[PDB]
Amino acid sequence: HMLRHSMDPPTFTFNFNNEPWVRGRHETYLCYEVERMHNDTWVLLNQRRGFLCNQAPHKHGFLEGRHAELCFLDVIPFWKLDLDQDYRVTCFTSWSPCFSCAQEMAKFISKNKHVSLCIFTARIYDDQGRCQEGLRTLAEAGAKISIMTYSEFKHCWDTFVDHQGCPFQPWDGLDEHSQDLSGRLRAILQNQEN
Ligand SMILES: [Zn+2]
Repeated sequence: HMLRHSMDPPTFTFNFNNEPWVRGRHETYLCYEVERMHNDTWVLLNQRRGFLCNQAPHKHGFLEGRHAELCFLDVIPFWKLDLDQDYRVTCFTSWSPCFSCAQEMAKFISKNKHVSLCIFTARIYDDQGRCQEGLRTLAEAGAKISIMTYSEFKHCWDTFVDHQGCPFQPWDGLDEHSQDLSGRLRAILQNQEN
């Protein structure tokens, strides 16, 4: 006789949500929420939080490491609406996009703003810089990125978690973290000179 579906009892006991960052060393992991628009208006499917890890073989025609970004980019053509309609996508991944994955996406976007991505990410850590190309490209080209800070954090739960008032709490680190993502997102776009 199971208790509640509110994920927490097993993940809590098993370990300590040590769940490292995306693309750890076993398999991807991320949440994504999208909605389909019907004509000049919006529609909300019957789904809260959902996603899928690892991809399957398409037999003679496999795709590359599609990240959350391309993930929805791939769902929209899944419902196969019409044109007069629209798509308001929302991605939830403590991790932001990538130099390339961002491009792929940005295109689909820049090429057709008809899409609206609202990415809510927590923090990213890389040692590139010049590759940021896509980053500022899919971000400006039409993807709305947001740095999920303390407030947006407890909120991130309040978004998909079966408790608009989950018991999660902020740690005296969000500072360094936020700074990193923010200072960056800012930078990459604000092309912070030398
Ligand atoms: Zn990627």
